[PDB]
Amino acid sequence: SEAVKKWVNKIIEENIIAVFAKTECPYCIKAISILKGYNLNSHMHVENIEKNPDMANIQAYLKELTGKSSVPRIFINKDVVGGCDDLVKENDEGKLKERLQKLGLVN
Repeated sequence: SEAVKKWVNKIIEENIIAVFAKTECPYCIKAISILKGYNLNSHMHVENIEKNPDMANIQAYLKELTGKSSVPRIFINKDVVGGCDDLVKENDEGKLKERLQKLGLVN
């Protein structure tokens, strides 16, 4: 489905912070909360891929793009961050704040 790919791509391109998630997902919630802690809301979009008829195609494409089909899947300016553990590593090690500084999202 070129349509599935185009829809996912549009989500990743039109939003600097893009998070694919699902219903009742503790690590989705944690990742999203961490990102909102940097006051990124205005440039963040969260898509619930579970409430979607094409979840399997979406997940397969996210795997093609990032290496894993699990949620959360996190992109920042089209760059793959990965999952919540990846985000936590970047945050703890200073990489996340660096990313956001380069994009003018934090001072």
